[PDB]
Amino acid sequence: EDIKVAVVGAMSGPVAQYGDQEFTGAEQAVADINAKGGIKGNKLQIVKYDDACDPKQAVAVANKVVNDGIKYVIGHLCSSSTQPASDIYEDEGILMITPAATAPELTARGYQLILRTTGLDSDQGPTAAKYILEKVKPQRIAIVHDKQQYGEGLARAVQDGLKKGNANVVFFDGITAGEKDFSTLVARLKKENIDFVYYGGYHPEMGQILRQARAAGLKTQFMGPEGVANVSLSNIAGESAEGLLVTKPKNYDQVPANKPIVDAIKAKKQDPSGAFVWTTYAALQSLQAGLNQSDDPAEIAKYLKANSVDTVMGPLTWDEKGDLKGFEFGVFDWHANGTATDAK
Ligand SMILES: CC[C@H](C)[C@H](N)C(=O)O
Repeated sequence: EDIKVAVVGAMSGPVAQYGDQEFTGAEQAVADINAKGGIKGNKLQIVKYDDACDPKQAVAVANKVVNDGIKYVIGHLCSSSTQPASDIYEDEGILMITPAATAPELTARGYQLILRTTGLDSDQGPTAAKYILEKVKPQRIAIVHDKQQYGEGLARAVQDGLKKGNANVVFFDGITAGEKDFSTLVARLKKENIDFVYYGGYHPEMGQILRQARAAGLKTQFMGPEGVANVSLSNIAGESAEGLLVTKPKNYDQVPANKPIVDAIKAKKQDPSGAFVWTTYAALQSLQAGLNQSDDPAEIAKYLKANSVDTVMGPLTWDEKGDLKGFEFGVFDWHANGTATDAK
């Protein structure tokens, strides 16, 4: 009979866009897998859970998944939501594969049932720093973040890499997620003649910062991580998004072999351009490879760590703590278009 797989992410709230990408990828992977026969004739079925990328709700969802008897979780997306949920999953023998959480701490605590189909900010942060030091070469930098594990973690990593390269960081400070009035920020950037800003956070905040900065006549060059590289950023900022530098996973939707998946998704009037469509599809493929060997969570995790799995992201390989080996974030130019081109 049917095999239940929880797909957990932000299906509502300020960053619902992340959940949209996730579900789109999950839905297509499950349809593709079941069309080919499922797991030895057994069909896979997705059970959608909304954690709104809110830590307290992610904890409620984790407990509900356990109580619903589901043993495999594709998900949770935000780092600060994924980590407390992983504590429950590890304690309850539930396999958890996140297609989007990037904070290093998630996998630095000895957990055996946690894996990822995305990279680490201990790689994403230095990639940004290096690019700024080698290609951008700005004169007066400011680093802003939203005080959350993800954003503040990247902000600190970039600050450390810039300090190490003798860059002039004029200020480092956080703002509150949810904030829409960035007038004092814009004024400080203007007053202190800041030509470059790295923002560690998500698209709702980045979008407003960009609009207001441009409305105030600022020519400052901004840069942000993959949490900012999506169509919702472009919809919020409009023309203020052109010029934005971002670090993000490769454009898997442009890999020729993936075209059928792209066409199938477009065919449903869904967006196949978001990175989490692909990291999530890949997570389902990883779960598929393991379910073909065993239905036990620890055996699946052990199997995946000992064997590569071919996916829409290419062949994935994991280390003993559950991280992808050799994953790389690229640096791109984002456009009001909602598209990304490799930065020079
Ligand atoms: C959707 C994931 C977000 C963008 C970020 N990578 C995090 O770990 O919170």
